[PDB]
Amino acid sequence: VTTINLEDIKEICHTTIRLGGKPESGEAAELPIFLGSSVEFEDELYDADGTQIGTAKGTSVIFAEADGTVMQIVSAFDDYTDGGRVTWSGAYTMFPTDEPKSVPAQGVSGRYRGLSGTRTLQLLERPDPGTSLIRSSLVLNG
Amino acid sequence: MSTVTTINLEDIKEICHTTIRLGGKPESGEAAELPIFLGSSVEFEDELYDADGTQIGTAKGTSVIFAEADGTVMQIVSAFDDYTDGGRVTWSGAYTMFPTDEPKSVPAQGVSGRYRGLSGTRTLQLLERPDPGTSLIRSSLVLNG
Ligand SMILES: CC[C@@H]1C[C@@]2(C)C=C(C)[C@@H](C)C[C@]23NC(=O)C(=C3O)C(=O)[C@@]2(C)[C@@H]3CCC[C@H](O)[C@H]3C=C[C@H]2C[C@H]1O
Ligand SMILES: CC[C@@H]1C[C@@]2(C)C=C(C)[C@@H](C)C[C@]23NC(=O)C(=C3O)C(=O)[C@@]2(C)[C@@H]3CCC[C@H](O)[C@H]3C=C[C@H]2C[C@H]1O
Repeated sequence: VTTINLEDIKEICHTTIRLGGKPESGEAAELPIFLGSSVEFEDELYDADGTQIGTAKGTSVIFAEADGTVMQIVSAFDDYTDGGRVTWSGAYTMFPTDEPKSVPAQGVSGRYRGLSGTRTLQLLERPDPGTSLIRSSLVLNG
Repeated sequence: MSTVTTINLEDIKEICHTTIRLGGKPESGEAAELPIFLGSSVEFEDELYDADGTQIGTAKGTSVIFAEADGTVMQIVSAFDDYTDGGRVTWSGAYTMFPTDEPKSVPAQGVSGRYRGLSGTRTLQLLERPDPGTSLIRSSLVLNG
């Protein structure tokens, strides 16, 4: 029963933010629709030694669930240097913002294929609007 | 051996129950102190039938409306299927919202049962909105690996 367990990953996250809002022209303007704030992000993954273990790409949008709690929905994947890809996606409470956040993950290729689990992220520093610093962990089981 | 295994479910009749929220400006709490917008979202729970009429599973997920840099209105979905044979398939991704009647497709991953280790595409096409709470959808799931 194999367990992949990447801990204390250092994630440089390059963030392209759009606040969205009420659509003002196009097909969306004629509909009861609001454009959520979104972030397109492009990450580099490093182990403790400072070696690049992979990359990441995904997108996250803000919304609120049935009770009014502010949430975010993410869809993303990691391409790791040794071969495989791991997808991760789900919703998580937005606040507090320095809290560790987790969503289910699924290994799809390489040595991760057929394994599922959880990808975790936690904001450490936000030097500027285009860069976020995160410590991550990945736990996969099968 | 070096043999590809595939799953191909076509012409699924998917009855989808939608709980829709408008979104907009957050007017209370920590979120109201920031220039963020809550997207219009839908939380759905589906029943899946094959063409013969026998149920083959359920689905549950969330989708939120946003836009990309050029202003193309998009949705991002995160869902999973649970099938009657026991296995589980997650699917998630972004897709252009318009036209709303064209088939939309996002990546899918089999995670358990006969689907484990296979990845591909989950496709959904809206056929009717018989009431504000119900979608009738034609869907398909393709996985290989
Ligand atoms: C809820 C945790 C989140 C941290 C994390 C680390 C959590 C994730 C799951 C990863 C995808 C990476 C993320 N990194 C991020 O920069 C990020 C993230 O989604 C964001 O959304 C930011 C930039 C928003 C963009 C939308 C508009 C806001 O002005 C902005 C206000 C702070 C953060 C939110 C931050 O508090
Ligand atoms: C992209 C088109 C979409 C087709 C599909 C079939 C595509 C999907 C990937 C599935 C999740 C199933 C969905 N079915 C759905 O009812 C659904 C879906 O996202 C929706 O978003 C609805 C309810 C929105 C809710 C958010 C606010 C909008 O005012 C509303 C206006 C009609 C539909 C849009 C529908 O036309």
